[PDB]
Amino acid sequence: SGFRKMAFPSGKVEGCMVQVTCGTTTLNGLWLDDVVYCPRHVICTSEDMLNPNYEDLLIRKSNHNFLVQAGNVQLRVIGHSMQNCVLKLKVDTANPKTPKYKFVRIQPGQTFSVLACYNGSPSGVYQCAMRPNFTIKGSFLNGSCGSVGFNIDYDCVSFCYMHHMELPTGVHAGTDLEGNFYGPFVDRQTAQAAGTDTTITVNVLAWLYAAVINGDRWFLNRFTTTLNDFNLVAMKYNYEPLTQDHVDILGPLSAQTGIAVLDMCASLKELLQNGMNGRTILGSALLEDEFTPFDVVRQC
Amino acid sequence: SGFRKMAFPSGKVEGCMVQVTCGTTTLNGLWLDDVVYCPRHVICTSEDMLNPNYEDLLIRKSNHNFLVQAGNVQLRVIGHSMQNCVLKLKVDTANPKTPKYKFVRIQPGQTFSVLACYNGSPSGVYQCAMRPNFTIKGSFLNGSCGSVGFNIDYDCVSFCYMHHMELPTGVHAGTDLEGNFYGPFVDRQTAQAAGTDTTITVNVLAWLYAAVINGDRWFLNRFTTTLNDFNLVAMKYNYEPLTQDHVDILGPLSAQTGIAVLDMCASLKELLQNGMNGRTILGSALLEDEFTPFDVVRQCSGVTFQ
Ligand SMILES: Cc1ccsc1CNC(=O)c1ccccc1
Ligand SMILES: [Cl-]
Ligand code: NA
Ligand code: NA
Repeated sequence: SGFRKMAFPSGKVEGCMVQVTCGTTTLNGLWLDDVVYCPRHVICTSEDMLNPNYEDLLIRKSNHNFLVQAGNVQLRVIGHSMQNCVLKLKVDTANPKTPKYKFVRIQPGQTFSVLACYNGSPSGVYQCAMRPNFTIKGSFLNGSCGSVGFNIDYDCVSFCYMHHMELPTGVHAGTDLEGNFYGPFVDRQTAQAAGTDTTITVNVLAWLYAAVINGDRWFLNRFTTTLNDFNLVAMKYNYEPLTQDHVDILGPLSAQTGIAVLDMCASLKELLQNGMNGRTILGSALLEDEFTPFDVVRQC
Repeated sequence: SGFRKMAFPSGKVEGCMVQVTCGTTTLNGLWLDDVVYCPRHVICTSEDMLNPNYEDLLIRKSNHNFLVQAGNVQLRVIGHSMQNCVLKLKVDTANPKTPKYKFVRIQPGQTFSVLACYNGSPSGVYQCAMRPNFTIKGSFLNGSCGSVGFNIDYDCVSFCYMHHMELPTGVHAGTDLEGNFYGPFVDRQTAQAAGTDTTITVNVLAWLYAAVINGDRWFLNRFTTTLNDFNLVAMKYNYEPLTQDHVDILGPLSAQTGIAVLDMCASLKELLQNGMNGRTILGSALLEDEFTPFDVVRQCSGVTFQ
């Protein structure tokens, strides 16, 4: 029993984490086989930050302009190339600690673990979700760029996020490991702003199912709802629309608890209307939206 | 920017987790140098659990009754003995992945990372506080016994917790690595209950400082208080007493943010007496007490563990 925001064990990623220096800029890189992946903005200078021409900046660089340090070891850069917003540094050693891995681009609402890193060394691990506005609500200081987000299915690491930058509201933006940004963002210091964020409805429902599985029913009610009436109410509270896909996805949890998905939706409508009235659900006084249906089944 | 519940990187401990089987029971062990540590209740049947005599249960066992798997490699057990409530299985091979480590016993209020494991395989990592009532609010399913808790300071892993059981209210109980239970619990199937818990005051204050560092300032006010005065309020609200040692430990954050501990105590006093008035702090509608002052400083400064 119990229900906690759990991250994946970080060790398979820790063994991949290196330091990449270009000029006066140092940040983290991800070393898999003989390639080190890092944000291309490591080659930016102070005057380049608003409208850098990365192709022009990159063509001016030689392999020895990139220092890559793995623990106490310098790796030799023998090649370089850019893919979208990530730089790929060929090195002369395959990482002996390379796990089984893949690169996966995720959809808003998906969760993943973040290994926060500074100077190529891991600081801490925590759990995040891709917000509907394609930002994440991270914990990142200066020097954290190149830190990555991942899940681990069986023994295979699915890398899904690389950290690039912090927006003015203090949330974070970044790319998949093919260097494509999540959301409309660009690796330039020109004014950018996250869109208004919304609550991940399918995840809240998942987490309500988790509370039932761990023995709490106080918030249920005798009502149901049509899917359309639920969405009409929920969007007035800035919740994301719930789709038939999401309903389908909640099937297993509905069967395990015996509570129909649209019955749970009616419980959620009431909670939005009433609040908690001094009660809590799984230790929280707010509705939690950073647990997916998949997370709930794996943890419970 | 940002503030998250954050565990230590778990790789150094993942390399120490093994599978331990005795009879029909499988659970986790911790393999350090040439010893595998695990809960002594691994040797009990369900009937034994009602009133175990562990030394007597142990003498029937031979080394070859303890099946130990490290990955998909069997470890050879060449000796067994108990220390308090942990069983120590001496093996013929030192763990080549043994990190620099110590066994430490933590005090209530202190935090640590739990590496939840099943069948010797790490499955998740999360942050816990040792509660004032000596339980932890963990997330454990059947098979998780022998999972461990730890801190890292420099490159030394300080092991502080081994998971043993779940109490009827769904909270969890275990020992330090020398087999001594946290709290008034015993490893037997009998009536046991968590005592009434309290809130870790020094930790809530630390979290308020974290909020301020992150620009969350609405709860600050012009007032200050005294320790005796604030501690009467704390008692009234089932909060642990605040000592001068706590005040001194918060010193750094008081100088960094310009808010004295008794100044922030006056913020907390008002929060307890009036609530939050529909607002939140660092995304929470509850006062969070599972971050220590060290946790806040370390996360708001980027300390690392290569
Ligand atoms: C997010 C982003 C986009 C283009 S650059 C960048 C982050 N990098 C810097 O802001 C910087 C670079 C060089 C010297 C000082 C600061
Ligand atoms: Cl996805
Ligand atoms: Na490293
Ligand atoms: Na004040």
